Amino acid sequence: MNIFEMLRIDEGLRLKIYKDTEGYYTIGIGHLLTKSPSLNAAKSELDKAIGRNCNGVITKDEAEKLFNQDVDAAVRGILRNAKLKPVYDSLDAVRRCAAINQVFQMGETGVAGFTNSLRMLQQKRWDEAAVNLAKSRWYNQTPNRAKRVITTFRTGTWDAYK
Ligand SMILES: Oc1cccc(Cl)c1
Ligand SMILES: [Cl-]
Ligand SMILES: [Cl-]
Repeated sequence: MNIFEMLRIDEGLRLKIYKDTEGYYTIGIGHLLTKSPSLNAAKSELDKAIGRNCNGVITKDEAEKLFNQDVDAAVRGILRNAKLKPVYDSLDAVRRCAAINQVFQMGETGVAGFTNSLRMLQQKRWDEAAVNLAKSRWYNQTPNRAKRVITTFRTGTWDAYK
């Protein structure tokens, strides 16, 4: 198991513009296109991102390409954050995959409000962090996925992904 397989499991793969759990235009492997409600805005964004007139549809390779760049950006976004980096570097390899997944899902922004949980994770108080992490809009909005990530951080193993 690795980050790609793990997020591929959590985000699915769609080759046509779709709305995500929050109602926003997205495509491929969880790639957010825009928060605007204008489908035309979304198609534009898509064309800009792919480099061609897509008409709301992309290829698997196109989707995989967007994904790579997105994982990359996420990690990099972590390492660039001063509040984040130190937490991330204190963790082992599995748990680091769980940090990337949350950031990929919510942005470095969404994640900045987890301060308390971040501290517990840095302190390696797993069970405590897991409880703190559940007390959030994120777990209440996408519980099944939040569960798998939380278990991941709690255990340091890939069991929730089987
Ligand atoms: O979202 C998270 C959670 C833990 C560590 C980092 Cl770096 C990010
Ligand atoms: Cl792009
Ligand atoms: Cl879910």
